[PDB]
Amino acid sequence: RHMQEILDAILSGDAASADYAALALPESYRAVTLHKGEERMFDGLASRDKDPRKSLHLDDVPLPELGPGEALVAVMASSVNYNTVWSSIFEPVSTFGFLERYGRLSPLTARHDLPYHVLGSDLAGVVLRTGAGVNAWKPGDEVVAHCLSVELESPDGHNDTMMDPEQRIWGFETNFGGLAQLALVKTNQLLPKPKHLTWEEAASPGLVNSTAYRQLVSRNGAGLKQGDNVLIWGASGGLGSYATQYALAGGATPICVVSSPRKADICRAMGAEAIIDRSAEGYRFWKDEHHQDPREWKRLGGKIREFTGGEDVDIVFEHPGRETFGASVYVTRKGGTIVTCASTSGYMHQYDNRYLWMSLKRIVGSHFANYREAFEANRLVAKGKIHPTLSKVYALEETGQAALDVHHNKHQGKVGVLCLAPREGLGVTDPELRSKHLTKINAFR
Amino acid sequence: RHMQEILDAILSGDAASADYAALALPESYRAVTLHKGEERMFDGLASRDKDPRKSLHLDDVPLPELGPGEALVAVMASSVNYNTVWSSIFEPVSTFGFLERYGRLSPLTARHDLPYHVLGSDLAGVVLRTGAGVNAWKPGDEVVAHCLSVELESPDGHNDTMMDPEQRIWGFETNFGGLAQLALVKTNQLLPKPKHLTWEEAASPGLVNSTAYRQLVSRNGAGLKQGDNVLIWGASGGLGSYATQYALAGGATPICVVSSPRKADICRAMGAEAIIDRSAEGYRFWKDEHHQDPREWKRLGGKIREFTGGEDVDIVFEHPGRETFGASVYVTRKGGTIVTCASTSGYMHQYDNRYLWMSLKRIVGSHFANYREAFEANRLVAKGKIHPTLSKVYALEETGQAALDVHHNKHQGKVGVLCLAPREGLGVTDPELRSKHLTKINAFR
Amino acid sequence: RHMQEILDAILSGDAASADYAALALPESYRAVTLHKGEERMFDGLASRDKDPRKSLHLDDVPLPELGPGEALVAVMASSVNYNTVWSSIFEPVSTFGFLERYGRLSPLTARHDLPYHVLGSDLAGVVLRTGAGVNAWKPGDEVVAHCLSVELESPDGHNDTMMDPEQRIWGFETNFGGLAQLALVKTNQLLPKPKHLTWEEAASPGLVNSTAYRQLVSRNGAGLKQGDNVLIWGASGGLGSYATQYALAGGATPICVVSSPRKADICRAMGAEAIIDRSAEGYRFWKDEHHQDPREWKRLGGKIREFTGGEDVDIVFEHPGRETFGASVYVTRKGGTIVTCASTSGYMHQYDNRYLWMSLKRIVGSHFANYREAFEANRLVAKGKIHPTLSKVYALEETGQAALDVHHNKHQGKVGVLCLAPREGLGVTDPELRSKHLTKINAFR
Amino acid sequence: RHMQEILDAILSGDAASADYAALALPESYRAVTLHKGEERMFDGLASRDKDPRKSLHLDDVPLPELGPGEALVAVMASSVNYNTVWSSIFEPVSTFGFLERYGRLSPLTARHDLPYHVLGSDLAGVVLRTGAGVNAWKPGDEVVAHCLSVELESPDGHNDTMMDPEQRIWGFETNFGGLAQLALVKTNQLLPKPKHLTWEEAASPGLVNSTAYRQLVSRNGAGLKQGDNVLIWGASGGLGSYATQYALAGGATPICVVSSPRKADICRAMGAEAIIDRSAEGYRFWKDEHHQDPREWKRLGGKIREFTGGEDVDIVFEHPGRETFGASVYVTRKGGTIVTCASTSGYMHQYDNRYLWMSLKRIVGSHFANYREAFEANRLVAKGKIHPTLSKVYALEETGQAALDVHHNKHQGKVGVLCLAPREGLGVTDPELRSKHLTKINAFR
Ligand SMILES: NC(=O)C1=CN([C@@H]2O[C@@H](COP(=O)(O)OP(=O)(O)OC[C@H]3O[C@@H](n4cnc5c(N)ncnc54)[C@H](OP(=O)(O)O)[C@@H]3O)[C@H](O)[C@@H]2O)C=CC1
Ligand SMILES: NC(=O)C1=CN([C@@H]2O[C@@H](COP(=O)(O)OP(=O)(O)OC[C@H]3O[C@@H](n4cnc5c(N)ncnc54)[C@H](OP(=O)(O)O)[C@@H]3O)[C@H](O)[C@@H]2O)C=CC1
Ligand SMILES: NC(=O)C1=CN([C@@H]2O[C@@H](COP(=O)(O)OP(=O)(O)OC[C@H]3O[C@@H](n4cnc5c(N)ncnc54)[C@H](OP(=O)(O)O)[C@@H]3O)[C@H](O)[C@@H]2O)C=CC1
Ligand SMILES: NC(=O)C1=CN([C@@H]2O[C@@H](COP(=O)(O)OP(=O)(O)OC[C@H]3O[C@@H](n4cnc5c(N)ncnc54)[C@H](OP(=O)(O)O)[C@@H]3O)[C@H](O)[C@@H]2O)C=CC1
Repeated sequence: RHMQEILDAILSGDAASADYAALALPESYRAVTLHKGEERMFDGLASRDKDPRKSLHLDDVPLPELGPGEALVAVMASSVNYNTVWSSIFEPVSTFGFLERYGRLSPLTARHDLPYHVLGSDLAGVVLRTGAGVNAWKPGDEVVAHCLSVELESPDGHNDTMMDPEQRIWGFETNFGGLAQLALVKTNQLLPKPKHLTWEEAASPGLVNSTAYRQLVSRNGAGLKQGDNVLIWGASGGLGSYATQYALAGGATPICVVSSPRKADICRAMGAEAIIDRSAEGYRFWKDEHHQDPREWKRLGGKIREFTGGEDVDIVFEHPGRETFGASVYVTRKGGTIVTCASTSGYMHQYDNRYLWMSLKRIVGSHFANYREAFEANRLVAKGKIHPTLSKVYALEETGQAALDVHHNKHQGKVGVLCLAPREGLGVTDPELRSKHLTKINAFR
Repeated sequence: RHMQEILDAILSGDAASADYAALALPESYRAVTLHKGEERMFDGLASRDKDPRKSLHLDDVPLPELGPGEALVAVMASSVNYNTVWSSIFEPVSTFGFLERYGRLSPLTARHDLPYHVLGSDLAGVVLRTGAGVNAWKPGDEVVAHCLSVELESPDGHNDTMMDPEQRIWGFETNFGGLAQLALVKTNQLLPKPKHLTWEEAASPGLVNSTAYRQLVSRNGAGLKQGDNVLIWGASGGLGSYATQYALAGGATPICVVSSPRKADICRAMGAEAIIDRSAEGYRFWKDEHHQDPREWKRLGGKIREFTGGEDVDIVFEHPGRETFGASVYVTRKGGTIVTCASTSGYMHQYDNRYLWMSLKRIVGSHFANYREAFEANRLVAKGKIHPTLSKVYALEETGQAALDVHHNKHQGKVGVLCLAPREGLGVTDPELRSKHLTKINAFR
Repeated sequence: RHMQEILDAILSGDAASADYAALALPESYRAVTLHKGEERMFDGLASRDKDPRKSLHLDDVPLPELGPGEALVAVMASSVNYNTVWSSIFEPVSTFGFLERYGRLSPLTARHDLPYHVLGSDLAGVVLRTGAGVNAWKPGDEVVAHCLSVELESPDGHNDTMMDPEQRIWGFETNFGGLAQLALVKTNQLLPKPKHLTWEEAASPGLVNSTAYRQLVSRNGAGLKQGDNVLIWGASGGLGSYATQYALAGGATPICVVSSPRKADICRAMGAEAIIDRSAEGYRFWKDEHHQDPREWKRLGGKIREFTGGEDVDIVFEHPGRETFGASVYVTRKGGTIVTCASTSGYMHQYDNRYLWMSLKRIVGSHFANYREAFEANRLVAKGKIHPTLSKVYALEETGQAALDVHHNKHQGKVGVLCLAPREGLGVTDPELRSKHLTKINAFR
Repeated sequence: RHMQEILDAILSGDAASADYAALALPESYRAVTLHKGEERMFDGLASRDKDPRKSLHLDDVPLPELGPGEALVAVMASSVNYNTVWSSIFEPVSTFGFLERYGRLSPLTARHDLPYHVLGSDLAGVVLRTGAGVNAWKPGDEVVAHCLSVELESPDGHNDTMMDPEQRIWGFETNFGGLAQLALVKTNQLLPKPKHLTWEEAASPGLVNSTAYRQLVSRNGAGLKQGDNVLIWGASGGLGSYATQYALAGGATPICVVSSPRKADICRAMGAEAIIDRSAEGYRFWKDEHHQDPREWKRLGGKIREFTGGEDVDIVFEHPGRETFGASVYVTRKGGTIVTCASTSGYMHQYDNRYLWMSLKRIVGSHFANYREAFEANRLVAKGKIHPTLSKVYALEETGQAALDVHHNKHQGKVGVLCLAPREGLGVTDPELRSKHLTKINAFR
């Protein structure tokens, strides 16, 4: 096959850029999709009964016609994140309503409104053909993908593309995701693949890594500096693990909170010492449904002061929202910043404002990451200061159980999946760098 | 009485520094105070029936001993602030708690832990005597005073004195307040008296104006900018009256929220066009005790777009708190700031975090201002760009009446208090500069 | 003649979008042109004997093809910026330098290097057709176009598009600039055309006014706040005419620097009072080619303190470069900001670093404005807050004389140029708003 | 002797705060002092020839009266700075000249108006007596000192105490410095002693460490973040050594410039990989006394890139000044920061402003450090993330010889001076944390 010929080119390790420019398009590429008719076959099932292995079809799909500022990507590996499972489960709504309302933009965007939806918001691969006006990416380049597609027509997002109102998540709100052998992205979603990682490790950190980078490291978020103390609220989790790594490498002290010594172990494995087991310590910040227990804030406060010897956290890395958020405002040191990018336990937060104004704290909402923030996060991955958190890797044919595993926190870390890659372990090109931190790269395994 | 010999020296106009330095110190002075035999007199009862007239006393108290870095000041006039209302009704907790808890600590701070507490967080007057090490001021100096008391012994407040862990509010978290004939003040709260205002006018702005300056104008606050749209709650009130002015003088367009049509015309007198009488529109942002009404939020946003031309506010000047805060978060422009220095209607804020993280908004805590911001605020008053909003003056014997006027929303500007000044109209040493801005000066009548 | 149809359809007052969409395009258009033939045929003599009239050509150049994300705009009027001065003057190097070898990249960047260069970096006109991918802008939309041009596939520009390494400047560092009949722009350069202004008025602020806004008003620049003092060099000129408006409207104090009592009195007209004439005081900041005299800085510092009653300027709006920059750093208040967007008198700046590091000042380089800043500056104009500063108006044929008058300082604010607009005075569709500020709108003529 | 009991108290351990309070103060203490009658012995002679061994007296001296907000310190160890070297030298001005009229200030200040000047601006010792009002420190606390004295009577330094006009460096512009066995300092000069260092090591970080901290790390300085690239000039020197450690502890990449292989290796022992021998590469940034050689700027930029792999530096840690500044401004990344602190080779800076405004770079001036920056800089030392750069220790008797060594660059790191301490190596109360950093602590061996 032609599909075969390209894989051999990637695997050769000697295919020049022009070699790639010479490989022919296959008319089809297998894909993990959803079919527009199977929407309601799932309405009325709980936290687990709606199931992803049923609505996930492995289709042979026609190749999209590319246009300006876009790249066809041969996908070695991708992943299954939260939006992937949710779409596979048609939560919250049906992603075909995204594809159709996003089809009202232009004829090129109409390409996305199709009977099927190719899922996938991550990507590690080789670019094959680039569209009109592309200059920055030659065929043959090893890439990962930032999953924020911005159109950038309104002026809003020209001092921060995260402000741009037409922001879409590639593979979730547009089509041609990465859970597939071929893919189409905007070249301003492409990032240089780190040479010391596997294909599967390379596309693992993804949105969750850049999201924590902007929230913790960038000046749009809390502007971590060396010496800061930072409370991190789900440290072994996706967001928290990378947020832990950034604290350590930025020169700061993570304080990691967890709900099992299994989770506590992964933070030690990453470099953390100061770890709180919120379940071991019996924290009940809400005495009921409507009222909080301010002594439960104070109890965590003093527990924090144990690992630090008196100081409070300059920064709280928030995301559980409703349950944690009262305490996280309380515990923050005077003039400190609470930064939020999610509200998993409930989006209606309640806090004691006295603690905000009298102590001059600030809550700063954060969301995803712009391309420059996504770049610098991927950069820190590429330089060896931040590490992928892969745990299980699947094969393309079994993306269902890939997404039922994530559907029930079956793993502690990320779930990658080989696409064109025949087996795991390929991709490296800087084995030295890889051997310097092998110890931590596969910590979540 | 040595006190009348002090007042007569002010009223002369030619008493120089050597004359105040020679004048004899009284042994007692008249002061409004709370007693620690009355500290729970109001307990178990509706916050509203809690009458300030039943808790405030006219007393004679002995002169305090002056420590290093302090000015003893003969107070011509002071003002009623909302923090005096709260002292007067022992909410949210009595002020004798932190009088004791900063009292017998260092011996010097032990001078404040008295059975009585004189209030008054503004003053305008003449320096009587200075403690050791004072160089910037001398007896006879004409002075107004802000209410920040910082020890500045900690490292923490040396990049912004507000972060001093021991920053107090003078006359509220400390004794020897300015609702009184003499006040005991750190020299680093002193600022020169605006020579065109009267005694009671000049004592009007210092607390509230400074706060609104840090909150709105400062880079430590919302860092407003010309052309911003700014939602200003309680826009005729204390903070509102200077906040509106800062939005106006800054080239911003305010949307002034008021509770009354007559008070909707002081804003137009002030220069504002965008006025929302919240009692007229009848917002019920809270459905019950525990549930807000997001459609009342949206109705508020609709009325703002009415004025701005479909634009959401860059900045919301918050201070109503609980009742208002949900709405405040909703209508704020994407990337906008919710800057809060208070919680009048309740400090247990609740809000939809989804509008904050996903729209990249910020809730910035504010609290008074550092000496630099107070200097800058008063400097603006002195230049005739910002103007006092004095509406009524009471006498030191009727201070408890005034506190009631503002406890209930009875009066909505700034209500003054004569201390040693026996009439109004005393104080102007710059008649011509006062002749230019008289109409705005007398705008709050 | 096709060009007539367009101008006729524009000149009417009911031309629908489908009117402009059906209209036929001319095979060519009149345009002001530097010739790469005359590259070094004026190389050797001083650039003043290089009168701009000799190098600028009026050529009937053909239409380039309308590329994606681009718009073909019929241009009623442009303006002269002195980035056209040393376009014509060919200094420090010819514009064809960073034009010619930018083709081997993408073929669509190659259209820009011809043997000719259409200059001009302002525009008021009407869009003809839109490139691929463009939804926001429709034929018949009346638009101004600021001159920021960014490809934005590099990630560096995604926190602010002006950190794009491919940020060029249309008409100065690209082809097909505003001094023509039609213009080829990126649609992300298009802004609402203020509807109360004429074609020529609406075209004048674009460049200088965005630069000034970003340089002085945005946090990316000086960050003006109310009460600042602001030394504005060239307050009369194209940059200064907006800076002065920003100082006054943001509530700060401008100290205006001019070289003619005529330009003083128009500054006084705009509302300023603290005015200095660098002809009259006779400032020699340089004793010779290589040395300065702090006696003269001090004397400049002296005069400034006359106006402000003892206060040094927080902000210096710099741009004359080497002759003033040394004086500008000395004069600025401690903790203050010298912000700089060019170097008219020469780019090798010389300053005494003691005044910088010991006084905590900062020098901030500014360049143009990202789209958001361009939209905020144009929004203020449109809102009637900032006014255009048109001086003279020329027809396109006499652009060389326009550039010569500015290149000699024989001018005041902005020199306009008619392109398609047969006569001055056309374009106004809000005479109500127009007739409210006409005295300040025509202040400069 | 009274002094031996104090020493004995300290060397014992044991001595509780009570016993330190009970111990008897000496009538006098031994000290190094300048004599008011000697300001002119080194008149007309080369600075190299001027000899502190003749100027520096070893006098027994009465201790001053203990003022408010002041602490009496038994200094175990001190250091010698360039500020100290110039004092011994009577350069630039006579340091007695400053005492005589800062004495003329308050009667408190007047205590420094002596015919002798105890020099010494770094401190390692034990608090003996507190003055009035002190709450943070008690008799027996182990302290180092920040050498900045601020009055703070002015509001200018209440947003950052470096803006306080009446600011002095203790032991240079105040008397009772730390080259003595007792020293008198304000309480807000005091920092806790890193428990793992010896007395002379804990006195070596001092002003150069905190200056580097504020210039690089603080948001008053460059605000470095992890992943940043930083050109550090003189990276083996005082500023540069600490600047290098700050780049490495915060997860950035220092690019160290040095002028010999023997210093290049010191940088490697500190942790630096990228190092540039200035004099090996032979950079002649100045063709002569007036013109620069920009292709030497370019060659510096080329070598930096070879280290970063293509990336220009986000931050240049400047301080050499005229010789280096053109290159510093040239090679910094688009949108990055030159942070300058001093100008050793010359304060008359010259640079091409084209690269400043067009690439949106900023020159930020920084001076010393406020107390919060000094606390945080000291604290990172205590964390064991920053280490002191001591290379040689003298006894108090040899302070004159020590002063010549630094005056003749006889050493690379800092020259400690034992004061009360008998031998080297005393003072470590945390041997385990010392063990884990030992080779880095002694890396200036
Ligand atoms: N990644 C991104 O870019 C963005 C993600 N989001 C949100 O991310 C998802 C949230 O999961 P994500 O962080 O990405 O990865 P995870 O699936 O690993 O998140 C699980 C973590 O959340 C913590 N947690 C959950 N509930 C609580 C609680 N009641 N109290 C304390 N901690 C709690 C848990 O910590 P513990 O071990 O202590 O139980 C757990 O480790 C949302 O679906 C949404 O997408 C939002 C914006 C951006
Ligand atoms: N943190 C700090 O440093 C400082 C904080 N403050 C705070 O400001 C106080 C506000 O009062 P102040 O500015 O002194 O002068 P006022 O009391 O006169 O103004 C408060 C205004 O807020 C409006 N308001 C009251 N209740 C509500 C409500 N439930 N919803 C919406 N708006 C309401 C009212 O105006 P209307 O009814 O007409 O709309 C009232 O005028 C806060 O309580 C707090 O004390 C003040 C100074 C400093
Ligand atoms: N970085 C960028 O992207 C942009 C920069 N610019 C700026 O344009 C120039 C400002 O001029 P512009 O607004 O375009 O129109 P002008 O060139 O006409 O205005 C320049 C003003 O600078 C005044 N000036 C003051 N001192 C000197 C001096 N020592 N030597 C020469 N002129 C002096 C001039 O006369 P007078 O004394 O009467 O005031 C003149 O009015 C700046 O140099 C800069 O290029 C403009 C747009 C964009
Ligand atoms: N009156 C004066 O002379 C002035 C002195 N200064 C000083 O600046 C600060 C320097 O601090 P500090 O680090 O402790 O001094 P150090 O003695 O510890 O070393 C400073 C480093 O500066 C480097 N350096 C010296 N000259 C040059 C040059 N021409 N180009 C590049 N690098 C150079 C050298 O590094 P290497 O040789 O290895 O490359 C030298 O080691 C001082 O605090 C002081 O204020 C500042 C302004 C004026």
